[PDB]
Amino acid sequence: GAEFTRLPVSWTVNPRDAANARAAWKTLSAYHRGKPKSSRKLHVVYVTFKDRPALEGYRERYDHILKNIQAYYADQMQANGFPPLTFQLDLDERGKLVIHDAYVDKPMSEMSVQSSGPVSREAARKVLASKGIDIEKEHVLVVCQLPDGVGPYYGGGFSHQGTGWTCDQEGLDPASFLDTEMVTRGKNATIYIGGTAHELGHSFGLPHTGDGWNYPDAGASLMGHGNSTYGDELRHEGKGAYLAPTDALKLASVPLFNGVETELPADASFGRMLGKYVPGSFERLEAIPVKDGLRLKGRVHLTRPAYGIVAHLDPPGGSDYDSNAVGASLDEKGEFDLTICRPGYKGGFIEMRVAVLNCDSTRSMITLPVWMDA
Amino acid sequence: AEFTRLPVSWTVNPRDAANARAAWKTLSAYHRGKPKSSRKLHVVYVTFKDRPALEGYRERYDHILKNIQAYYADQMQANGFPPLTFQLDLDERGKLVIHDAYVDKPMSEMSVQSSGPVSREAARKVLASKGIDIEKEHVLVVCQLPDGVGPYYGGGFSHQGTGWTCDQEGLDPASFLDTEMMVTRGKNATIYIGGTAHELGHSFGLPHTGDGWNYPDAGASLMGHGNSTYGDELRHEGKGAYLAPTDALKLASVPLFNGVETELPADASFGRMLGKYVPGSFERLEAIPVKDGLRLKGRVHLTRPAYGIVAHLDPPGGSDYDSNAVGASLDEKGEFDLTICRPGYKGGFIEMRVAVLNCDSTRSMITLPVWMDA
Amino acid sequence: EGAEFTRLPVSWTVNPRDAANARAAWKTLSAYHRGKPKSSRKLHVVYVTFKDRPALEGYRERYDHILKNIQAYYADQMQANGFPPLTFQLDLDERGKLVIHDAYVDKPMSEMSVQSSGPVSREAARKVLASKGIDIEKEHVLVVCQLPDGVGPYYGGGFSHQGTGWTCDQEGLDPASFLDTEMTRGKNATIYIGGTAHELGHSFGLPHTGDGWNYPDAGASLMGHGNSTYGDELRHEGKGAYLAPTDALKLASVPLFNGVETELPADASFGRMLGKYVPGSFERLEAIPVKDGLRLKGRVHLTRPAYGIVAHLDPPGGSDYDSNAVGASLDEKGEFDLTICRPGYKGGFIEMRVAVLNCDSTRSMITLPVWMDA
Amino acid sequence: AEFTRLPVSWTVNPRDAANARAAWKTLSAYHRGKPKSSRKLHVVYVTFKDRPALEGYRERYDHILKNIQAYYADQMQANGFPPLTFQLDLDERGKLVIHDAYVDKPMSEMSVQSSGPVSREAARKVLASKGIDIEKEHVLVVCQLPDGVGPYYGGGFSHQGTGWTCDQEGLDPASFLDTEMMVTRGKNATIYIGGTAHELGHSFGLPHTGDGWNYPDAGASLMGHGNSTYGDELRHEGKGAYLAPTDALKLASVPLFNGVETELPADASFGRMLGKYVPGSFERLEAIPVKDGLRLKGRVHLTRPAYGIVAHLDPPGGSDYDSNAVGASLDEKGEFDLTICRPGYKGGFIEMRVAVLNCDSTRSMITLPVWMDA
Ligand SMILES: [Ca+2]
Ligand SMILES: [Ca+2]
Ligand SMILES: [Ca+2]
Ligand SMILES: [Ca+2]
Ligand code: NA
Ligand code: NA
Ligand code: NA
Ligand code: NA
Ligand code: NA
Ligand code: NA
Ligand code: NA
Ligand code: NA
Ligand code: NA
Ligand code: NA
Ligand code: NA
Ligand code: NA
Ligand SMILES: [Zn+2]
Ligand SMILES: [Zn+2]
Ligand SMILES: [Zn+2]
Ligand SMILES: [Zn+2]
Repeated sequence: GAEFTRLPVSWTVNPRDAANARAAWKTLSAYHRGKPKSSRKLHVVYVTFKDRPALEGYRERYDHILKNIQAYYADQMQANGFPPLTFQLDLDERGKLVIHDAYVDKPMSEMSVQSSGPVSREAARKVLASKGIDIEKEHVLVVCQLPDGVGPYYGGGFSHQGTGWTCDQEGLDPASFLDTEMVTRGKNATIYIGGTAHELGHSFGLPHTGDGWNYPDAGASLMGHGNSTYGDELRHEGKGAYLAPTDALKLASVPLFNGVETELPADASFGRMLGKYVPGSFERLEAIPVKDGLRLKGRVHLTRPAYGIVAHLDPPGGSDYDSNAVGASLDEKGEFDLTICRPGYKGGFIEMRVAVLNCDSTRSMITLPVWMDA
Repeated sequence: AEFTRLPVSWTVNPRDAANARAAWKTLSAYHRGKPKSSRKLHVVYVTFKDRPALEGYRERYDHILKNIQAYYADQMQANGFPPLTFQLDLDERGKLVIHDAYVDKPMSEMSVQSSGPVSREAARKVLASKGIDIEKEHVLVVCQLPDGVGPYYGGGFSHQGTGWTCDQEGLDPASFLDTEMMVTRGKNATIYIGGTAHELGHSFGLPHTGDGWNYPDAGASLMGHGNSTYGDELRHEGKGAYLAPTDALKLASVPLFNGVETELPADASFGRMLGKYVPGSFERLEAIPVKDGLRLKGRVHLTRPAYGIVAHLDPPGGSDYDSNAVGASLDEKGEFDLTICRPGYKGGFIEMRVAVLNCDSTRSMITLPVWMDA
Repeated sequence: EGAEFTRLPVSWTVNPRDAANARAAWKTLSAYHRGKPKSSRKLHVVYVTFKDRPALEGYRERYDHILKNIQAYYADQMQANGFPPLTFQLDLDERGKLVIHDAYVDKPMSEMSVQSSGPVSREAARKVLASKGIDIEKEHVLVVCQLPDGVGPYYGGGFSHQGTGWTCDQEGLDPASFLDTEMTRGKNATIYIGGTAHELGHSFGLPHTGDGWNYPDAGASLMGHGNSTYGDELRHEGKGAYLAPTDALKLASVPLFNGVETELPADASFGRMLGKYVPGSFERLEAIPVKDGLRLKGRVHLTRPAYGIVAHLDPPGGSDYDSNAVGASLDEKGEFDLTICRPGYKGGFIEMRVAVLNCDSTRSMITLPVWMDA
Repeated sequence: AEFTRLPVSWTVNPRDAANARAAWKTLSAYHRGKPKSSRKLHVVYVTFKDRPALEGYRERYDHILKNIQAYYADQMQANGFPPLTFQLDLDERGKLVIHDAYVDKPMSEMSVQSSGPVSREAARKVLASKGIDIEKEHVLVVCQLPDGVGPYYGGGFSHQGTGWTCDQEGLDPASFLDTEMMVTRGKNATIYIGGTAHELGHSFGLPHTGDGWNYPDAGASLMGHGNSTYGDELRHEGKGAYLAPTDALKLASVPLFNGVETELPADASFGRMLGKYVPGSFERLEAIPVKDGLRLKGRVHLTRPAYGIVAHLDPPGGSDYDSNAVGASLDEKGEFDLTICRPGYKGGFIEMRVAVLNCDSTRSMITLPVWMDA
């Protein structure tokens, strides 16, 4: 992996999470029996503008960037107990990343942070459509040749479609992760390449999941603030970013990751959190208090095959960045049993989200208002 | 007997009477030292340009209002509370005071959509002339309008509400005994006076509560379809309308009923169901399945003094008319334990609403999606 | 022709402005369809029997008549509106007769309810259709149930690219009965076959559109209360059911109707009304009062190709059954100009919905609160 | 001068002053015959187990509260209104009355999530000791807590509100002049006292209103980011903070400011923006595009007396901090005419909020999606 500065795995999964991943993968693998295989890829578009020509080495640099994130997701999913699942890239005969070029005949003065997303997305749609790729049904990364004050840094999508936006900078490459010269030059690469890994997670349907007591020496959760520590373990003794078991549970049912072209149900709907959702119900639901935590057990009514369940604790304020999450697998009857803790929590009230993970890639969510103390 | 006082045609289950006594003890402790209320249910009679008042309306609605007043008093007592009910504004002869309001529009200039707002505005002006603010009181607005033009509606909460009805020739609770045909004349009075008693319940903040397995021989729940059986026990062979124990629990914290002028909290807000609501939370919540039922137990976190909790089971479709409810009291720590059943239910999915009753007249509600079978 | 399935006549004449709108909308849609794949979609039919509920006699021939009657109706009504005779295609065998998939549910009627018959029959339809390679989650389907009233489902729900309609069979139900004045009854056949045509409109994404001043002698709008007058002509002074021009405009972008397999955008989302929606905006928007009406003109900002616009006037109460609608086409710049009236309206307040019709089958909707008088 | 009174460092545009004069004439007629208000903004100082009161807090917060009081008065007057501001509870010496409350919890048992509710509960009990109901008054809760634990928040509406802030050693408006470092001491005092003035605006029901093209040399709008420039004149660092004309219009109907005890209507409800709202409707509404702007004119249907109207332009993202607003008065028929601009805007889509200001202190709001260019 050294050619694209492959990141190491700087954490060890808890045995309960590894057992959850193996059971979820067994349930998903049975569901995948007999279904068509997926040929989906994460496509990359580079968008230039009238006074904004392409930056040097962008084809080689983004071959390194995408392959670094690709290997990262692969290595992190494996560290969680899944196979090394990750998105595939469109590669040329030499194994280098295919990059679609798009140009927008507008000067930067006619652009804004509000319009750079839609304008670059339309440009990406046109060039991708010319090669038979529908941006409305695929996962795409849109790279903009724009500066921070105008260009977009955003990610949004779900299991069957998503778009991520980023901006290129001169010499941006994962090889800079080791450079401690000059705010440092590794931290700069950490911010933007880690941000892209984070925004791509959103395009796969992942919300925010912050750090939790069960992983104090694992680095920062990628979907929390791990976008600021991605690859920082290669300099100055840092802890890096790890993919939370709950996020690995969610990605396991994404066709782009599991290589199986499952079909979405007609009632799959957007919700307040990222992803697509369907109605669910409980035959049994129990929230039992413990010291600085909660034991959540019950029985999901299986209207459809489902493989797992994810509980989030979310203090009021600060969006979902300060949340922590715990995963669990569902047996053949839909029963689950997990404990989620917040040691030393003094906020009293806290929001609990409960998300059932369906094999058809949708989710079912309920929200419960909980009081927690010692 | 002068206003044809209705009998009490049902017996409360012992557990519900014990809940009412425990709830009344909690409310009485909360009421210690608070100012007493002088609130009344005010009555306005609205005429229109070509629509003069019907004969005997002052005597007839003196009978109607005292009949509904005595019913609520008798039903609250049958539930285990004191005979709580709304007070009336009476003149020196002990007769109901009725404010006359006039709308300078012919009946042809009216509609079912505008009759409500227009008559309410006319009621505001006449009530303001006597120093009574319609925006902070409970009022019954009687319109001299025929069916299909006039309003029959009720809406409000614990500290304000308005009920709308239309007068008809000879409408009097004495007609409950009349078996002559006009639908007989007793059934007609049952429909209209029962509708007023039902819609007045809405003005107090009550949603719909249909009939339940725990009361098969009590008549029809007033807030279900008991508006069509109110007072029908006085003829033929009918079971009348009874005030559901869960509705009695909610009304006990209404100042108009308990005679105590408590203050509403600043965050009291309207919701999907009638009434005003504030946030709540649970320290423990358990929904345990039983045959054709569910046991709901847990511990409410008491951010404020609270006296009871009401669970509703509501099959999809048909609004909340087909719901059934079970009440329970809260101890000093917020603990509750109830069981709610739906015998023979084959619908599978059923909605469960859980409403904590706060002493400050607000409620805290959650909704859970539940699967139920045998 | 069409006498074999008792083809209905066209008992109304479109207003010239609406036919001109339809032609402009079809020109815009036709340009958008250039180069897009052709559609092979069909309206599939499933017949579900139960343990003590065997199939009724002649159901294969009767529903060949029923489905072909509704098919010819939509074709004739779309043509009467100024479009080509657009309609759904059916799956026919070598003899040209309707294909009906047989499904059996091994459950007695005592194991059914009005809440579960819908979902249970859908699951049975899913299993049998999958056996023939038909995914119920990506097609329009009619599920015919061998269940009686009060237990069986009568429902329609869906959008442009998927939908399901539910109905129940009754002995001898056939469109030939439209002429029968005995008692079977003609009104009986009108109600059930008209309900199916109406509910199929829901499955295509249509909400309710009641009758309007601009069509007083056209019969009852199918999506209003026309389900109760469908085919009531050919029986004495009946005026039938007509397809509102606004409903014809909406169906013209449905692949099942226009035969073009357009792709839905990723952000297509469900809303408060039936159909799928995307964000939109206006460059200019003017609501000018007229006597008992409103002039609505402006300029839609074209984020995507759009062909038409539909305005709804909806008095409060009574759901959207009492609404009236007016259509208008969009020029190449997004300009529109329409007038919508409600003569003699006395409600004062009225809700106005404005829905831009996109060529990709989605819509964009805003709601405005309007006061209207003479 | 004793409390370092701020100057007026901006001049209102003539059209806005005429709007204020017209709005105040309309409000004054509505106030005729209504009872006078004796409301005051009460101040509570909350200490904790290991957090004793800081030195001189009574004199320092007498200076802080009178400074904000004089600020609102001078700014309301500079806007064209009378010098409206909140009244304070003063002792015999004319010094601010500060209620002392104690929380029996060490700082280690506190958090940013609980500091608000816990200190609010402590303030409720002590204010109740003097007959002041926190649920029906405006209160400022000053906490003896450090940053990261203590609360800085404001929330409320016209008839009730609560502001939260934290005390710091030596915090006094006299520090506005100090240019020594701590990052200077005037900037520190500006942030904390400006935050309090800003959060108190939220407690009065004001959302965010950022800066606009019509006031480029007036400083920063208080309800935008003016909390960070409050008092910047007194040390020649910048132009300070000014009260936007749209905010002055909203505050003019607040009893705490106008001294008239008007009654809130029963249907006053919270919404997505701060304040309480009632339904409204338009007889005419026109949004006419101009170069880099929009002309908004029409006729509000007056269901109740209304005095003004406020338009917000809000680009997507960044919350409402980057919005700009324009005010306009309503004549006796509800007619209004304003123009709101965003020069050089390149984002295309922009959100427009339209808020009718009712004399009973509530508002009526609609939201329109607008496309804007040159
Ligand atoms: Ca949070
Ligand atoms: Ca129901
Ligand atoms: Ca309606
Ligand atoms: Ca914004
Ligand atoms: Na390691
Ligand atoms: Na640059
Ligand atoms: Na570093
Ligand atoms: Na970034
Ligand atoms: Na009459
Ligand atoms: Na009877
Ligand atoms: Na059991
Ligand atoms: Na019949
Ligand atoms: Na007939
Ligand atoms: Na959706
Ligand atoms: Na919508
Ligand atoms: Na601050
Ligand atoms: Zn993020
Ligand atoms: Zn009702
Ligand atoms: Zn319908
Ligand atoms: Zn703020």
